[PDB]
Amino acid sequence: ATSLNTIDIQGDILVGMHKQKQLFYFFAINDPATFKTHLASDIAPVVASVTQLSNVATQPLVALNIAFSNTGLLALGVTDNLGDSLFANGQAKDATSFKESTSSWVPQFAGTGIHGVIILASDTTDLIDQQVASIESTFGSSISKLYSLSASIRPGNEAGHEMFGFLNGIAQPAINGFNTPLPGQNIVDAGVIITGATNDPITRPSWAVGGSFLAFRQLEQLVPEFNKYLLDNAPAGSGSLQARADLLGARMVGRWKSGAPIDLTPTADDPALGADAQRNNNFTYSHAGFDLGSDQSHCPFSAHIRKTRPRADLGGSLTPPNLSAGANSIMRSGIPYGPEVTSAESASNTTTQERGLAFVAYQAQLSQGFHFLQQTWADNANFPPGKTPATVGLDPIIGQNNGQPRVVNGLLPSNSSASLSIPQFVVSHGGEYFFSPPISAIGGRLSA
Ligand code: HEM
Repeated sequence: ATSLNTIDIQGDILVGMHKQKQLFYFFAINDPATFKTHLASDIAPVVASVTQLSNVATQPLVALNIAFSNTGLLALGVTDNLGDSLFANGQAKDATSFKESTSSWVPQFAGTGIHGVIILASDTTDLIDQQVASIESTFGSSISKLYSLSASIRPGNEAGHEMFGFLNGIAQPAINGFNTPLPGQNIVDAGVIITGATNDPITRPSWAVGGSFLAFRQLEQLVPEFNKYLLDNAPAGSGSLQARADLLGARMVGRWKSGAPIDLTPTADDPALGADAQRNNNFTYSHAGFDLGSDQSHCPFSAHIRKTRPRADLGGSLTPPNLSAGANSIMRSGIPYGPEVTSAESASNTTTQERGLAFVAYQAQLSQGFHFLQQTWADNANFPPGKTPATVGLDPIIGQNNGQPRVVNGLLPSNSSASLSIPQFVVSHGGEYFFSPPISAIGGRLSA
């Protein structure tokens, strides 16, 4: 074990920027000697650390992080093996692992021309734009914007919710020795998330200790379509039609829109529970007097959060906290993008403008984190194992099968064997894998 030097870790990895507005600025490097001078003089000093973001008194006006793709490291003359084959090959080459094609991607992602991403976050877009203008002014032509994506916390009563309306960012792994765990939260070694930290089994280049791999995905959400699907398929029952539709949505996610976990409140929302971080994660999927292998009355086996953090489905403690599959944890720092749903789109139940989630996951091993969750769990009709019926189906939120409707089982409380064939509501437009270096490497090795 080694001490976690949070002064040297970029803040979005373990804290999140937590600003109203964010920009993902995807760049190429020209004239690398010039880029390097400015990386050291202009970027390194303003990169926000975990220590800095952990203190509410030291949030910067513009929170800035930076990460490099494999081709960006090579553009900087860094030929080292960072110890991650998925990172080295790039996300476009990994697309088929997720039963999608780069044919659907933003063209800039379907390749390896992108050398890095600057994440800028501030409470206004004006301040972000000023920082971009400063960067472009000082780097000059040594940096070139290839693509960018603007994102924002949603307005009003949807602040912190993603575009389908669900509170998001509730559940994260706790870093042992750094975070004070919340009830039900998994507790993991720092090296699950931070390269070269405690119990990261993969040897890293020395300069890379304190970094993390950033998996970025531009995930479009078909919000009018999702809403209409829930109404059209709402289970029979006592409430309004919309209340019954809401129940189906909650069964798909594993939480009500308020954040309340269905495992703890399976038939109705509990907004007070959803808001309470001391209670809203305090579950394992186990219930005394129920067979874990067949009981879907509390939460379907196919629910998004159950697919992505299986808890007792992969063994371990039946009482909280369940600590299973710690090595498959990811830190998420996603933020919604695009316009709110327009009046006409809602009325027609049809998407016209692109909106969704600018998905960001951090992990020390891409093969254990984002890639694993997507391929081995969400996209696997027989995961979790040991269930009856054994065919759980796909994750209804993110599960993919090469554009086909997804078979998703267990969603209907009245009959756990009932199956639904559900079109995608989330459409990948691609992304890239980056390495967010420790801050010391920015003006250090990467600028050398
Ligand atoms: C547009 C796409 C997505 C949407 C709308 C979505 C939405 C949500 C929501 C509403 C939650 C529950 C609240 C929370 O804990 O934050 C959640 C949790 C989670 N999501 Fe997703 N998500 C998306 C994509 C993904 C992807 C691509 C992955 C990984 C491959 C993923 C992994 C997770 C994980 C690990 C959790 C927490 C599970 C837990 O610890 O209980 N999500 N997501």
